[PDB]
Formats: sequence, structure tokens, C-alpha cells
Amino acid sequence: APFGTLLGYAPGGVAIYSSDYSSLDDAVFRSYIDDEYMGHKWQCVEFARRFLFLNYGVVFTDVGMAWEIFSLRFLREVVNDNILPLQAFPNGSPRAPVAGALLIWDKGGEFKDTGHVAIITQLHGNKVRIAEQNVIHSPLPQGQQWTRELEMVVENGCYTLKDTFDDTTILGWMIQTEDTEYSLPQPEIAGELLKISGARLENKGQFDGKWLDEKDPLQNAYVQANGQVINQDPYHYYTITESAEQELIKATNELHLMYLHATDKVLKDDNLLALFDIPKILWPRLRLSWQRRRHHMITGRMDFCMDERGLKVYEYNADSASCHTEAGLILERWAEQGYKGNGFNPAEGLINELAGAWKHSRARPFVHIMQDKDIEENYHAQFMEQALHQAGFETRILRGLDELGWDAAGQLIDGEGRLVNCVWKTWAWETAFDQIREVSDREFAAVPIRTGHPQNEVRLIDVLLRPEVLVFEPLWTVIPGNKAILPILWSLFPHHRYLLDTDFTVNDELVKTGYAVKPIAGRCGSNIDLVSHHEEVLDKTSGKFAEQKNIYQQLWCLPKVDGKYIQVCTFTVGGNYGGTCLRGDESLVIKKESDIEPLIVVK
Amino acid sequence: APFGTLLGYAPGGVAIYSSDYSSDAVFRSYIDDEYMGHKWQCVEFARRFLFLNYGVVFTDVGMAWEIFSLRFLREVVNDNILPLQAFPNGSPRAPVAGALLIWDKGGEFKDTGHVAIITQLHGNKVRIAEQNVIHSPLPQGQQWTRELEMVVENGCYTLKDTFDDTTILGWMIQTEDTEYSLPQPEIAGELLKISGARLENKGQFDGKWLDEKDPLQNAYVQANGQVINQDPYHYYTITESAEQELIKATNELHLMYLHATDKVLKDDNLLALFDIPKILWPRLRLSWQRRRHHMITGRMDFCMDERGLKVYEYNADSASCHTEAGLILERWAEQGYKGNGFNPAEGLINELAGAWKHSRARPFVHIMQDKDIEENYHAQFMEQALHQAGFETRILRGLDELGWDAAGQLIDGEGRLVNCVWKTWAWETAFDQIREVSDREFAAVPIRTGHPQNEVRLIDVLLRPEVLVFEPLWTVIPGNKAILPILWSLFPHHRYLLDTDFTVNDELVKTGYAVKPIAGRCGSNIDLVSHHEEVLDKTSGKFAEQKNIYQQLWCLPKVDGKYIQVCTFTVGGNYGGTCLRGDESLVIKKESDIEPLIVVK
Ligand SMILES: Nc1ncnc2c1ncn2[C@@H]1O[C@H](COP(=O)(O)OP(=O)(O)O)[C@@H](O)[C@H]1O
Ligand SMILES: Nc1ncnc2c1ncn2[C@@H]1O[C@H](COP(=O)(O)OP(=O)(O)O)[C@@H](O)[C@H]1O
Ligand SMILES: [Mg+2]
Ligand SMILES: [Mg+2]
Ligand SMILES: [Mg+2]
Ligand SMILES: [Mg+2]
Repeated sequence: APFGTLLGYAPGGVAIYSSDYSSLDDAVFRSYIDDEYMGHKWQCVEFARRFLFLNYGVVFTDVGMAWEIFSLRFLREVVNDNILPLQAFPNGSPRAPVAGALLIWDKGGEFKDTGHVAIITQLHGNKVRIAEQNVIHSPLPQGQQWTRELEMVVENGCYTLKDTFDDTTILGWMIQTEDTEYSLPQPEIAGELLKISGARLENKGQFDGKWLDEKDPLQNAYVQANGQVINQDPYHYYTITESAEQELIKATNELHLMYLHATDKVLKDDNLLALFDIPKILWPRLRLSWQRRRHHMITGRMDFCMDERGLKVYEYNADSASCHTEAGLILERWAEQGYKGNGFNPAEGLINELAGAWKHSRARPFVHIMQDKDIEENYHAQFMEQALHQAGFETRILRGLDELGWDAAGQLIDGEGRLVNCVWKTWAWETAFDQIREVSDREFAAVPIRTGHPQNEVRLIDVLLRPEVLVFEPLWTVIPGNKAILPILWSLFPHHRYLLDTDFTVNDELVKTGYAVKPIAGRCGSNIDLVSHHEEVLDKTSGKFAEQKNIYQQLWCLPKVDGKYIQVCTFTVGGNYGGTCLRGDESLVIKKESDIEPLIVVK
Repeated sequence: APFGTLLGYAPGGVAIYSSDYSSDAVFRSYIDDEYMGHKWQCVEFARRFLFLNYGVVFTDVGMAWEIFSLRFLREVVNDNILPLQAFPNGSPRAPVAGALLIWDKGGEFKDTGHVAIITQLHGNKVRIAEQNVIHSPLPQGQQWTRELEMVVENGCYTLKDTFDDTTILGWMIQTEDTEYSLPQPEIAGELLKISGARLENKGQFDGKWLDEKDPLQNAYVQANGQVINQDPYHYYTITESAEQELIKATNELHLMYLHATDKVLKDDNLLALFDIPKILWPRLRLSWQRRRHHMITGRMDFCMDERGLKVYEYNADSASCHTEAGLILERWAEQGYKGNGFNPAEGLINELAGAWKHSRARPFVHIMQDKDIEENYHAQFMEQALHQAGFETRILRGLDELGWDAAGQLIDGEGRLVNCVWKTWAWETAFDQIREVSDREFAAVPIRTGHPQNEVRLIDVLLRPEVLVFEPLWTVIPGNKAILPILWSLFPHHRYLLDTDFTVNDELVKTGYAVKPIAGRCGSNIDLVSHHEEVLDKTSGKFAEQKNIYQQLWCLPKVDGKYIQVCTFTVGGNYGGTCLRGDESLVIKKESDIEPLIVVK
């Protein structure tokens, strides 16, 4: 049948649609049940996630290809943002495949690159029935709630399934259970595949003059702030394998889920929330934000240490992150200007990824962009306006707060008298929180915002905390963006392969490993102390956050490659991977001024 | 200024509007799905202020003065219940910023009373914000409407109003600290006695007093004849104070019940006590999360007399009696009552229309009833409310008319797609169809999406993922008696709760108790046992094999020859009327009569 024709249903009344597109017949492809994303119409993964969500209220994280599901080790229980264990069993297992189980195909043969996923609906003595999308594209017999049956051989308590295809490879099945018996250990990637490698373009003088296009306003805003410069030596770049990017993608999606799970735990317990030093008057507002804008985050940036020892996350800049322009535009132009290879810039789709996120946000039609008066934020703010524009929103850029004012009744208006009720900001929420802390000893029954002023002087907090102004990033993002969340994540996922032991005191293990001291609300590599296991100060930075509470994180130094310490960063857009970029510095501490290093992912 | 004009803001950006009506669904004020109040009354501003600044809310109330009697606030994000204390004007407990300030009815605030929010406390005064006093723009950036003089003598705080004929009750603080606070008012028993009365017999009910021209009234007659009770010239009355109490209890108990529901759905150990097929558990949860605010109507059963008010159960899934209370008794009154009282259920049909208007029902609603003439008028009465709220409907009687197309889509007798249903069926009937199979290890609710002879079962409709069903699946939890011991556990000794347990514990042995199947209804399989350990009564029924709960004995009062039970309706979570049920026996049943009731001030 044509694309999206209803073919029948799997157990429980879960539809099965034809996913046959033809050359003869982009946001419309996103399949959602409420605010929960099921996948892409009407692929194998979309059916499997929807089946699991409609029948058991659970879902698995975003994956590029179906075969990757087999590498996952948990499922998110949607109604309470809970995390359940998911075990994997290889085909030919003592662990029989029960109804409800995920059945995964590695890539290969009939499922060439994608691999495949289906749901086991019923087990028999010598076969199982399964349901799936993207195999059967014709209507199923009336009332039949399975698409295919696969023969199952049961020898000596071992179970083996055989496909109806002759060139495919069945990885195995998956069960949501705490019972690890017979299960496969979580796949671990070979260190060597994570090594970052230096490389060099041929010098044909490609970066001699004005290589950035000064006709493009965005690029020129970038030059006004930085010159025709990305890194020290533009002829030099670094590369990472595709296996490595795949690993980056996987960790980004998983850690985003871990962080929102620890955010939920935080907001559910005053003792945990207290650890963040956020003004108590905001607490109920933080809870309400989390409840109603749960799915409204547009973008954030994770900072990682990646090399042969593995993948580790230092932090998640979820409130207000930048580098998007550098990764998604300047490096594109850099590649266009001088890269002649087969590889690619892992951040190439960032602008479109952002546009999609905005299309599916609940942002108002007109969005005011609030940036500070720093030429450096100009391009960041304009790069985002480009995504907003592409998604169909109207915008106006506010530089500083001077243009903002109030009518007689106190409504917030811009320099043109237009009402400001939706803003995307470059300002960190914490900056506004400082305005409440300044008058901490006053007895306000509410966030002390102004609804009027003789001189019409509008402060940041007078915009961001007006109840009817719809702000992005949402207020709750200050929680995953606050390093006080690291000890909590370590407590929730002790010894997780991507986490570093982090604590509020230098505990015993940190003593022996050496640690990094970081302010909980700092950024840009400010006020950071790196202390060795030999108890010597390896490095230290200055900055405005010296008075804040600090956390202590197990020392795990950036690798040094081709003379520079290299840090890997990934972007999240709507909660999922949206790209990777590199920061390189002569020291162990990346900072606001550290270079962005051209990165090419090679297959 | 004209109605709804912004006059400014109270602290934190909570707008204050003009409520000058001088200058019907449009008056409801909501923030998302949370109902704030009526535009733009004192109560609406107080509730919106507390919700926007602290994410908490207080229960619906008829007039502002009643807030002073409340002792809890609901925390919206986790449906948690926080303690709220009351302090009398002239208290050692100072009125802090954020506190609710309540006026009793009287003077400037004649019937309503009033409520404001205290924004700032000084040494000789307090500043407050409110909505139904000042209707003119406020001084630019001023986030308070009036200032009241505060007198402070010997550790005691006293506020004086700007009006000379008003009575300030006090202020309320969300705190566990009970020192200085007021005990929760309790009504005088005498005001709760139900009294009998008689109309003068001038033959008002001799013949056809019900209008058979009205299809609804005729559906009622086809099922019951021109009859309501054994003697139509007799009636009962309750005081307006008793009604205010029933209102208060209905709203509180509905929130307590939803609170226990949230707790149940958060803990498998509690959920398991309900004997609901495990396969539905994930669905119950999704339903509770997505259809939180979608319950249309329910009915609580109470014992009310000089000893006070006790709730037996809350028929939150499939409740009836709406036609009797809201139409037939109205006709009864119009036909034979000439007094000053009123039918407390008179506005039921309008209350339901509103609930529907703000539900998220789809454009076309299929009404599903069973083939029982008794259900015809209930279905039809509800259809009228749906019609009034602008919805298209079709009544399906039994399952015969339903079918499936070739792909397995559910359709009605005219090929129309069925995707929104209001049912008279109890969810339990459907759960039975799941229990019947129970052998196989199905991976999902075992619904059919096709059948050779096209035979559609109740579950094949209600548990179809894309059919939007009212009442929502989650209501089976407050409607299942296994929630009574949980309610007792959560609010131990609450004034309206009866000690309920899953075994006859020691305290129940001493009090006597009622044995009640957890998923029964209509008075079936009930056993009443006295403290003397004697069976005071037993009923038969189709539920003898279910788990039972044991509830502290508290027998209905007998007035004028019959045990009288008081019921109240909830519509959209709030009080929507009262009616009476009378029986020669201690156990009310489906056939027990509905007794005319008049509320008198
Ligand atoms: N545990 C750690 N071990 C080694 N270096 C660290 C560690 N944590 C942070 N760093 C270094 O410090 C920089 C700043 O820490 P980060 O967590 O990214 O905070 P921010 O960038 O917000 O200031 C990192 O980019 C990295 O170079
Ligand atoms: N604890 C109790 N003490 C005395 N009578 C009770 C008690 N519980 C129930 N009854 C009587 O039994 C009837 C049926 O119980 P109820 O809880 O309303 O269950 P249902 O109506 O669902 O069968 C009540 O209307 C009342 O007449
Ligand atoms: Mg960083
Ligand atoms: Mg940071
Ligand atoms: Mg009852
Ligand atoms: Mg009942």
C-alpha cells in the first residue's frame, strides 16, 4: 500500500503502517504520541518504540540505526522519568524470547546498513510471531496481529531463531528485567578507536586572505568579533573514526537522559535541591518549569575527555551554551575552503537540527532574542536567529536591556512598543538569580521583579522571571547545568562508564586519584584547580566565581595531541545528538578563549 | 476600568484585573489545565497568586469566607497535600508576606466575605493585593492595592480594615507549626439532622405529573412509570449549613481520593491490592498522567446525621442518579413544592455541560450503554448535557451495532469511526474480559482488531489506544474499595473517613463493620456485623468471590420510616449537587428509592 496506509495492528491495538516511499510520490515525518517522540514514519524503530510506549509506557533512547538498540542497557519509564534495566541475549540463548521482547537484527543482507527491529508477539514450541514495520508493506489478513513467523529451534534448553531471509544476522532479543543471568555484558568500545589524530591540509595558500565569506552577515559578525581566524594553524585538523562518533552519539543521548533523570530526582527532594544554592523563592517555579516545559529544551553542550582510556563527561552546559556557530558554520566554510578529503564535519547539520527543534517547540510566533552587548555574542545570537527564521519565527534582537520598557499598567514592551512574551536568551539564568541574591535579606513573598520604574529601567530578571514570558532555555535547565548535579549523578549511576566520581568534599578515593575543583555555577573554565594524586596543584584559573560552592571531580586530564590538549564537545538539540566539535588549548583547562579545532570524522 | 482591564501586578508579576461586570465559559480562569477561579473575583486572584508563586492551590469554595475553614493546600506538581493553619485576627502569630487574608461575610463584603494576599509586613501596617475591591489602574509599579493598619500590643498582632463595617477573620500560613492556630471548625450536629416534611395533598401527583412530551422524562417513565418514591407527597429537608458542609466535604474528599490515587499509582505494593490485571498497570499510569483533569462526574455515598458526616465510598467510574436528582426531582418540585427551599441538584445538567465544554472530548461522542431500559434515560440525560456543550452524539445500546473495517478500525452502525466514548459500563466489566482469557501470556491487553463474524466486545472498544474514553481508566482506582484502607492510612482519623482495613482488625471487632467487595456496586454482597458480633444484614449479588474490605460500622439514620443516605455528585472534581436515597433496610441498593430533598435556610 502507499506510504502510511494502515495495514493492521500488533497486540494491544498498535497500528502498523506501510513505510514505502517512492521517488514518484520533513517535520511531517516525526511521529509523536502526545509530547513523546516515537520515531520517523514509518520505520522499524518507530513501530518498536510506539509498541513499547503504548503498551508498557516505556521507551528507548534515540538511535541512528536499529542495530544499535541491541547495545542499549535501559529503558525510560515515561510517566515518572524512571530508568529500568534492559538486558540483551544473543540468538542461541538459554534465555527464551518472551512476548513483548525487543528482537534486533545487526546490519547486513536484507537489512544492509540499518539492521532491523521487531517485537516478539507470541512464543510457541517451534516458532515465534513478531510484529514490525518496514518489512511487510501490504495489508495483513483481518485481525492477524503479527507480520511474520520465524522458526525457533530449541535444543538442550537453548533457543535459536532463524530468519525468513537467507543473508541476515539476528543479534538476539531484549528483556526489561533486573535478572542478568545469561545476559550479554554492555558492549565496550576498543580504546584505539577513540584516539584523536592530527592531520594537515596541503598548503596551497587556502587560508591566506579573506577565506570567510564577508558577504554572509553571520560570517562577518563572526569576523568582527574574531578576525579571519578559527585556530592558530588552519592547515592543521584532527580526525576521529566513525566508530568514535557513533560512541559520542550514544553517550550524548544516554547522558542527556541520565541528567534529566537526576534533574527529576533533584526536583522531587528539597535536600538535594538545597545543594544547588539557587534562591529558595524560585524552587516552586523550578518545579513548575520542569513539569510543563519538560520537552522544551532547544540545545546544550557536553564537554568530554575522549582517548584510549575511554569517554568521560566533565559537564553539561544545558542552560546557555555556545560554539554552535564555530562548529556548524565557520568549520563548514573552513572545509569548503580547504578540505579535499572523504571525511566530514560532524557538526554540519547543526543549523537544520536547530530549526527542527524550534519547529516543534511551543514558542510564540514572535521571539525576542536577548543578548548582552558583547560583539562576541552577536554572531551566536544571529546564528540562532537564522535557525528561528528557518523554522518560521519572527524575531527581534535585543542587545542589552536599554531598549526594554513598561506601559502604565506594567506590561513588558520592546523599543518599538511591541509586547515581549517569548525570548531566547544568551544570558545565563544564574545572572538573573544574582539579581535576587543582591537583596536576599528583604522579605519578599515572590521573585522581586519590577512591573514598572520611574526611569523605565528594566533589569534582566524583570524579563526572564515575568510569569507570562516564555523563555528558552527553560528555567529547569539550570539544574543539569549546575555542577552540584555531578555528585548526584554519581550517586544514581555509581561507576557508570561515562561518569567521573564527583563529590562535595575531597573524599578518600578522590584523594588517591587527584581531582578538579569547580564552582557549581561557573563556566568558561573559570576558577578551576587541578590537583594531582601526588597532591600537587597541576593548574589553576582565575575568574569571577571564587566565592561559590565547589564540587570535586576525579582528575581525568585531556589528551595532548599535536601540541595541544584536545577536548571533545557534543551538542544536544531537542535532547539528542546534534554534533561534535573540538576545543584545543595549551593548558589542561579549556576556556572561553580556547580555539575551536577543525574536526573531520573519517570512515 | 472596564471588565478585565489590567490594573497592575502583585509581587512576582501576578496580574490584577478589573472585575466590573457592569461594563459563560469565558469567565473561567485557568493557567494551563489548573482552574484558578471566576474572572475576576477575589478568590481567583488569591488562587492564581498562590499557584504562580508557590505552585500550590486551595480547593473550590462557594464564597471567599469559606477559605478560613480550609486546612490544606494542594501542591500541583506532585499532587501532594500540605497543612494550612488559620490564625485569628489578633494573634501571637504575625501575618507574614505570602499569607492568605480572609474576611468573613458582612458589611462591605455582605455575603461573599473576601480574600486578599499579604504582600509586605511593616511595624504598623501590612500591604495587601486583591482583586474585587479596587477596579481602577494602580500607581505605576505599585504591587499592592491597599494598606491596613496593624496594631501590635504585647506580642499580639491585630489588623484593622479600611472599611468600618467589615469583619477580618484572620490569616493562613502553610506550615506544620500548629502553635496559635485555630482548630478546624466542626459543625453542630443538630444542623446535620435530616427532617421529614409533607406537601399539602391537593392531588398534585394523581396522574401524569411527569411531562411525557419531554423525551427524557418519557424515557424515565418507560423505565419506572410516573413514579419517584413510594409517597410523593412526602419529602425531606436539610439546612443550608448542612449543604455547605456537604459541599465542603465533597471537594475535600475528591482531592483526598485523587491524592490516594496518585500514591497508589506510584507504588506497586499498593496497586497490587486492587486485583486489576497486571497488563493494565502501565495503562492506568499513562491514563493518570494524561487524563488527570478529564473526569466528568462521580457520586459519593454518605451517612449524615447529628453524629456528623461519614463517606462510605466514591463511585468515581460509572455513577448514576443524575436524572433523578437533576430532572425528575425538579419536575417534582415544580409540580408540587411551593415552599422557600430548593432542590440542591437543580443545576446538575448545566454543571455537566460545563464539564464537557472544558473536557478535551472529541467532536463526536458515542454514548455506550447496555440494553437495560433503566440505562436509557441516564444515557439520554448525559447526551443532553453533551448536546448543550456542543457535542454530536450517537447512542449505542449493547455491542451489536459495532464493527471493524478490513484494516481493523472500529466503526459504528453507520460506518462512522468510533474514537470518543462516554460509557455507562463499569471498567471492571471490561477487566473481566481480560481476566477470562488469563491463561495465555499476552504481551498486551488482548483486544481484537478483527473477527470473522465481526463480533466486538466491550474491551475491544474501551481499551483501543485511540478511543478517548470517559470516564478515564484511572478512575477505577478511586472507585475501587481497596482505596479505603489507603485513604485511612493517609489521613488517619480524618473526620469524614471510616477506619477501613483488609482484615477485621481489633478496633473493627469492637465497632462492628461492613464487609464490602472492592469492585462491587449497588449494595451487592454487603455484610453488616455489629460490635455484638451479630449479622445485622447481608445482601446477595454477583460479587461474592472478590477480595473484601472491612469498614467501621456506621449505620444510616432512620427518619420517617426509612434509612436515608445522602449522596453528592462531583462534576469536574467539584460539588455538583446532593440527593437522598431511602430504604426499609440498612443497605442502599440499585432499587432503593430516590427521596425528594429540599434545602432550607
Ligand atoms: N575532572 C577533571 N579532570 C581534568 N580536567 C578537568 C576536569 N574537569 C574539568 N577539567 C578541565 O577544566 C575545563 C573546565 O571544566 P568544565 O567542567 O568544562 O567547566 P566549565 O567549562 O563550565 O568551566 C574542562 O574543559 C577541562 O579542560
Ligand atoms: N461502614 C458502613 N456502615 C454501615 N452501613 C454501611 C457501611 N458501608 C456501607 N453501608 C451500607 O451499604 C450500602 C452499600 O455500600 P457502599 O459502600 O455504598 O457500596 P456499593 O453501593 O458500591 O455497593 C451503603 O449505601 C450503606 O447503606
Ligand atoms: Mg566546560
Ligand atoms: Mg560549563
Ligand atoms: Mg454505594
Ligand atoms: Mg458503589
